[PDB]
Amino acid sequence: VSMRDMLKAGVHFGHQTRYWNPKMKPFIFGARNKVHIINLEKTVPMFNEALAELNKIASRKGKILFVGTKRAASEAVKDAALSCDQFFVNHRWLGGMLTNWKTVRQSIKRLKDLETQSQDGTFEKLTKKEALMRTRELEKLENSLGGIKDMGGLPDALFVIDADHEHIAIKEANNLGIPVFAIVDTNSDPDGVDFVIPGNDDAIRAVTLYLGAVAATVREGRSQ
RNA sequence: GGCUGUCGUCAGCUCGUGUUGUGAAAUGUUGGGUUAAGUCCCGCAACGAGCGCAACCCUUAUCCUUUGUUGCCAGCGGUCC
Ligand SMILES: [Mg+2]
Ligand SMILES: [Mg+2]
Ligand SMILES: [Mg+2]
Repeated sequence: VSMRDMLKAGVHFGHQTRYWNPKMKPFIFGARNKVHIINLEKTVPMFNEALAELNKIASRKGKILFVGTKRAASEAVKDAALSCDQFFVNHRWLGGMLTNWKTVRQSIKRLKDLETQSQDGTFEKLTKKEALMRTRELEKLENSLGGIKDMGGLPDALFVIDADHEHIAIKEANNLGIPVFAIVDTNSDPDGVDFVIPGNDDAIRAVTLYLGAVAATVREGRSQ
């Protein structure tokens, strides 16, 4: 990827000076109208090694999971993962789903059972007293954990948009030695993650081109 | 030992894994509505489960089907009535 399209998306535009984390001193260019301007000359090579490691680990059948719960980016990341032969999560991250996988897999199994019940021609013999509420439980639970139903294991890498808002997940990432690739703007902590690509994390355009670059990266990785 | 009263038919009482704290412990069980109810919905470092609440049990109030004795007498005939 080149600087032109990411500049078009608005990567330089960031947050004001009242909410800047001093942990990212070299990740800044200057101040322009009471809002920080994120440096772009030092963000493309790091993104290059990030993509290189991503496709290197994807070429080895390395499953990765996509995290994003912003209301302006849930559908975009969901579609990117769907077209990116990987897994995704949209709603609130169930705390400890990694460190307590042996309990979440039971919910996965009961989701499969209820899915079979739904597509089994069975939800009509009920006396209209539980079918509707069971259906409601179905869409709630598929919105919750229906994106990793067939995942059946642990990831090798992990990719997050707007790392700060999903800090919880990153913690469980560091509890198990899973490398993390994430993008942090001017109000995040760059110590808990070893793959930093500074940029905006609020515009739909930003997440779209980031997901497109990730998708192309896994395309070229899988052809090895 | 067994059996019984009481708080009180009050709505509460706990467990597994995870996370937080040096620790006794906490969360889950907090918050906004709502109900007789820890009843339900939304949110949420919690995800699930159990005993409790409710339901399944008995009786009373309406209708239908099966049968008419020692129970019944609308329609007929007779009658010491
Ligand atoms: Mg401890
Ligand atoms: Mg002690
Ligand atoms: Mg407690």
